[PDB]
Amino acid sequence: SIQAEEWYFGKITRRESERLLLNAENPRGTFLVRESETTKGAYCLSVSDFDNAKGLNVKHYKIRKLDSGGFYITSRTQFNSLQQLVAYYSKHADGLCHRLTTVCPT
Ligand SMILES: COC(=O)c1cc(C[C@H](NC(C)=O)C(=O)N[C@H]2CCCCN(Cc3ccc(-c4ccccc4)cc3)C2=O)ccc1C(F)(C(=O)O)C(=O)O
Repeated sequence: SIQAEEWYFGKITRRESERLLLNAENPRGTFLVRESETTKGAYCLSVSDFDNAKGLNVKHYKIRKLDSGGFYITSRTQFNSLQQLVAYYSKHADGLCHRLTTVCPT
C-alpha cells in the first residue's frame, strides 16, 4: 500500500516538491514520489541533483503504471510495484540524474 511508504508524498504539486528538494542540506539523490499534476494514474519521482555547472537542482521523472501491471520510468525496465521500482533505482543510476539515496525531509 503506497500511501504508507514514507517516500510517498501523494497529492503535492511540482513546485512544492521542488521547494522540499532544494534544501542545501539535501545530498544528491534525495527523493520523493507523488501524483503527476496532469496525467491520471501516473506518478512522478522528484529527485535532487547537484553539479558545479547547475548547483542544487531537481529532476522529475514520470512513472507509468500499466493495467497489465507494471510500473516503470522506461518501458524496457518494469516492476511489479512502486517499492521495487524505488529499490532498483536506489542501486542503479541508469538514466536518472543520480541513484535514489534518502527520503526528502518535510
Ligand atoms: C512541464 O511538465 C510535465 O507535464 C511533467 C514532465 C515530467 C518530465 C520532466 N518534465 C519537466 C518539465 O519536469 C522531464 O523532462 N524530466 C526529464 C528529466 C531528465 C532526463 C530527461 N528526460 C527524458 C528521459 C530520458 C531518460 C530517462 C530514464 C530514466 C531512468 C532509466 C532510463 C531512462 C527518463 C526520462 C525527462 O523525462 C514529469 C512530470 C510532469 C508532471 F505531470 C506535470 O504535470 O508537470 C508534474 O510535474 O507533475
